[PDB]
Order: sequence, then C-alpha cells, then structure tokens
Amino acid sequence: CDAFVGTWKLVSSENFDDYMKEVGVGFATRKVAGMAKPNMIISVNGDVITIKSESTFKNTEISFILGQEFDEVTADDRKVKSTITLDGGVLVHVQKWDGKSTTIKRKREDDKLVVECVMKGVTSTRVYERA
Repeated sequence: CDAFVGTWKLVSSENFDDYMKEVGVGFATRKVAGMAKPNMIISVNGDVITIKSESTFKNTEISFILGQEFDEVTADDRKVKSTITLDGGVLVHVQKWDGKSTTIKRKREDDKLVVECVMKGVTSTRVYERA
C-alpha cells in the first residue's frame, strides 16, 4: 500500500451528488458534503492502514487491517460495517448497512489517486493529487 501513502488533495469530483442520492444522503448534508475539497492522508504502520480525511464538512479517520471487518461511522453519519481488501493493486472498500451495500475503490493512476464510488448503477469519480 506504499504507493497510496501520503497527503492528497481533491481536485475533481464527478457525479458525487447523484452517488450520495443513491446512498440515501439527505439534502443539506449532500449540499455541504458536495462543496468540500478534502485532504486525504494515508499511512501504513505494520499491518494497520490509516485513512484520514480532513475537510470543512467533517473530519474522519479509519484504521484497519486488510480483509478484517470493522465499524465505521461515515461522514454522512451512516453506521456501517466495512471491509477493505487489496485486489490487484486496488484498495476495495465495501460498506454495508440497512441491507444496502456500496463500494469505494481507490487506485493509483499516473501521479493521481482516483476514487470510484459505486452505489447500484451510479458511479462517482473523485480525483486527488499530491498535496
């Protein structure tokens, strides 16, 4: 996961409002969350990977071991069960709650970190560059 390690800044966001709609995020949270230009800080210490997001909307931090389910309270306040695995270089993060599931994929592409958020038929692409 060393290629992911670093401080990253959001530079573009496509279809994020529609992704959040599909997830079930309410109007006011969608509007405020949609404006944010977060920094994502990724670090590794042994088997533990930490992903921190710092933004004007709200700060989050998750630490996890690959393949091992954990509790996550998301920025939009869902209480989800999360599992993150590595699939041929891509971090695959599945969140489950209320009989629903969404998948967030994080991958390195050129000098960018590309985040693909999928909820049923709706995909949002968020691109980060090194801070």
